[PDB]
Amino acid sequence: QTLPHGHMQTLIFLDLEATGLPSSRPEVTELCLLAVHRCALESPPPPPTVPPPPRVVDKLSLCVAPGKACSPAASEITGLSTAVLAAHGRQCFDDNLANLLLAFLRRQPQPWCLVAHNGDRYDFPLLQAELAMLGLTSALDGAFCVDSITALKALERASSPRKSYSLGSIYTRLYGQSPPDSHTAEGDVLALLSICQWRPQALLRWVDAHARPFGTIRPMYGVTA
Amino acid sequence: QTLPHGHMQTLIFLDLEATGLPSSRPEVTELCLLAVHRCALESPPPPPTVPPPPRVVDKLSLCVAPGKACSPAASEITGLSTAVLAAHGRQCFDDNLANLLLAFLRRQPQPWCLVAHNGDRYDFPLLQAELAMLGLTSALDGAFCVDSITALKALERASSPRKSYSLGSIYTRLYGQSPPDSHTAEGDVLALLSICQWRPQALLRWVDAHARPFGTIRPMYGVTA
Repeated sequence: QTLPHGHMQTLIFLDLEATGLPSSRPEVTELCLLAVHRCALESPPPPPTVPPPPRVVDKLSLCVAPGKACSPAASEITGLSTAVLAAHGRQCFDDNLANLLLAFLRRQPQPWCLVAHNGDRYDFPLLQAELAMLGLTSALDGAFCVDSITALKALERASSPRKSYSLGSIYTRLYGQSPPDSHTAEGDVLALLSICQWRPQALLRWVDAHARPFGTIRPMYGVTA
Repeated sequence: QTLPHGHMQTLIFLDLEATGLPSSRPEVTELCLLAVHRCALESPPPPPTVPPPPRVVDKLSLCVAPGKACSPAASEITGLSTAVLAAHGRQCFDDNLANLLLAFLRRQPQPWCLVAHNGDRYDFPLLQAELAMLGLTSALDGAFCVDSITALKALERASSPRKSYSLGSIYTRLYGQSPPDSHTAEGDVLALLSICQWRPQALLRWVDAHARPFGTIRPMYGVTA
């Protein structure tokens, strides 16, 4: 099927930062969602330069207090530590946060498609795990999702030694400069948006064909329901 | 009283963009909230350069479909028009949006203080008016608010022909460069944050003394309750 779930109407670019690797039972420290209606990517289009983001976007960036320490590597990479987060009064991943995320999604036309780089192995199962610990094991079931590593592999294969498909590797290969020297969830989402604007119509075709119901993502840890 | 309502814990920088001037019964087209815990401004500190934003911030930026046309001047300034907003599937100012705003505020330690440039004459009464049309005439009553025009007038008077206190005028006077060439609610909030970081401890003293309960803001139009 070219449209198993119809055309995705809104792409919600997502990044989660957390306390450590999956084997550590990590907890979210920061999240960013950037919602872009598909029409911002419905465009007919020398080495390219970074495109500007669409004018009409919705953005949500939040810091979150985990119930455990960040690993030294995580704090090095993200600039967040549990003491830093506590000094700023950050709250845990709770029911109010889940309601905020859903209310943000409800501002967007459906179908919704979350887009995250390495989402299938990290961001999506982690988000499912945090919701599972709250017993909100179906809260995001209305959403679809795709992993942009898989997408960009497909787009680059159709477009043309093995390449890396890390976010930074793709961005620098496409645009000849490194993504803005930022270490935030928002920075990662903005860089992902830029890579998704490289071949935007081809991206939308791939997304429509591969969109996966979020309820089929198994949680990284915690209960399934 | 130096602390009529205690120390404000979180400053939520706010900008609203809308369809026209107050005399036109305007409706919101875009909003941005940027929440910064006060500790990011509790710092002892040649011509200065623009300071970087704090690492730990929460951000929400949303576009909104008004129930009427934008004025030509408004669309010129903001890049938004009702057709553009409709093409991106934007939703009106509704109950879900009000709930989203409140859930965002509930991520922040209280007391909350909204900070908006010209807020007393524009952003605060307009936000009250939109909530009033939904019958949510006390939804934000827990918040306090201050107008940064009044604040910066006070700070510059203590620090040193008449000056303009428009956002751009203050920013260029303090930092010797114009605020990033952006025409978005988020851009205005980021520029306001930068000006509030000029004399941050003095700003916090002024804010604590002048914080005003949001429920005392009369709506620009609509019912009072």
